Amino acid sequence: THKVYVELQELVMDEKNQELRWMEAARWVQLEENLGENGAWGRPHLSHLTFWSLLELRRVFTKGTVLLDLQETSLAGVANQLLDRFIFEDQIRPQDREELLRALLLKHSHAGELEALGGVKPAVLTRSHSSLETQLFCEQILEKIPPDSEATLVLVGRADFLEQPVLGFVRLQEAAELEAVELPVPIRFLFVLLGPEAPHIDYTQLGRAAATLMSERVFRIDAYMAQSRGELLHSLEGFLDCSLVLPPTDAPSEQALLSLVPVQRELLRRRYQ
Amino acid sequence: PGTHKVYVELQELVMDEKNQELRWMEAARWVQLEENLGENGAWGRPHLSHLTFWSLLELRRVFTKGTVLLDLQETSLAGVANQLLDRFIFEDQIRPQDREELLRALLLKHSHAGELEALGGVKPAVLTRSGDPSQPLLPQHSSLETQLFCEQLEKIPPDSEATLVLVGRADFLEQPVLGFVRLQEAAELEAVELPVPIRFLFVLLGPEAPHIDYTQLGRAAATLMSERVFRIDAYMAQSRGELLHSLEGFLDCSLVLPPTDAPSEQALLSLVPVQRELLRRRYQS
Repeated sequence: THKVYVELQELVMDEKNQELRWMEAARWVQLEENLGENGAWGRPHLSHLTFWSLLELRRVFTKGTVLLDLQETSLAGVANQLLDRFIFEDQIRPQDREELLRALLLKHSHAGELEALGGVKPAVLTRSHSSLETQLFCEQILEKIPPDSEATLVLVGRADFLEQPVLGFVRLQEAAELEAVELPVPIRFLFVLLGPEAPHIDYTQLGRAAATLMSERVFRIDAYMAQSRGELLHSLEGFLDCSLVLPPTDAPSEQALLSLVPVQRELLRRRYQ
Repeated sequence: PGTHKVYVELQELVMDEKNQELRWMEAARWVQLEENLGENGAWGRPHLSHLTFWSLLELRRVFTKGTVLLDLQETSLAGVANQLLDRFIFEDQIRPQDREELLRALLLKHSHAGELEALGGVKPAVLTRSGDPSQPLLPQHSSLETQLFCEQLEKIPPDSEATLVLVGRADFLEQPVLGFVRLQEAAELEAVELPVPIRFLFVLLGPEAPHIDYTQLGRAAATLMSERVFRIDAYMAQSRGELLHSLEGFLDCSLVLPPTDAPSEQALLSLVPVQRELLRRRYQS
């Protein structure tokens, strides 16, 4: 059994060079901390999920490409095997493989490099508004991470060429320090969510949902012991069974969340049963 | 119209224990806040309506292909049932052979909490190809709200109009169906003991399916009706597309709280701005 550090990256371009790359969006250690503009992490908070993010997460996980016990120690090899499996399960077309590989092997720069760039803007991959969490918590690590920790990387991007959104779940045979993508702790799991623009599909929220799912203890244990996609799907159904949806109400916010405590406690009890 | 507050009643198609006879028993009621009915027949403490993910998922699925009777000119539940079944048949939702049993079931006795002591109790039931009740085959899940709020009406404004949500299970039905009815004139129906006129009527019928809890589906429909914005949109809806857009906006501002290992209850207060901002995006429509 291991703890987890989930890092969520997104496809952006810098302003200075106009070069496509991967930017950290949020990280999960014990609570979600989002990276706002000017390169400062926001106040830690629980991960809250939109309904559409979980709906689309289940939709892409049901048909998702899963590579359990994959023997690769580099991001290039993981991406190569993942794209081959994407072609094999008819997720992506063989013409898309080269451009998806070029996207997945870009520079994964970090928070400190944001000031070196001087600005970062979202992006859509091509052949050839601000986030709610950023608006609420970002308008204003190594010590926290346990030593026996295995990292999870969630890669999220939008590609115009892709005809449908695709999920790729990769579990390495052994944890690896990917020289392409540096993290405090070695990487074991890998989420890849790529897709065309689509209604009710916010890819940042999709990556948030995947990272929150990986942060959950029951699903993390199940994904460690999973030997097929069906076990992961069963764990996801259990995760959604114990999820609590809060509809829009006019009640006071603190009273609304305090009154949900008995029900959410019962749901946690059901989750750990 | 509306926009102040309404009374929503949810009733389930169940069978009593005295005669094993199918009927309708009220399961919950909404006056800005939900109360559930216990087995003993006493209503639980009012609480903010929390929804399950599957209930909203399946509510959207049945609403997208739902059958809508807007500005319907009937004042009785029999006429509403006849027109809804005719439109179900016209839209290829139910087969014409299902009409007799469905009309009988929809027009059965709508009992309330006062009658619950005279009967031997209420247990889950599924409508069969005939009128006979059948015990559910899938594993029945005891109600969460009954467990956490029941193990222990002057708020209605005079000008308000009620809403009735009917949920039932019939094994002969091919797929779950939704019937949304907005009456031309709000009328008192025999299904509600309270002297509040009924303007809206939700009918949710279907077979026993996994991840499909019909009590939770009715709770989701009643929570949707209890919301001010959707209620205004439903009053001003001239087509099913407007209702679908309102439900989509409702799900846009719905917040899902996933299970977590350690509930601190202090960092749960970090979801105050989330709820406030989602409500802000809701009321801008």
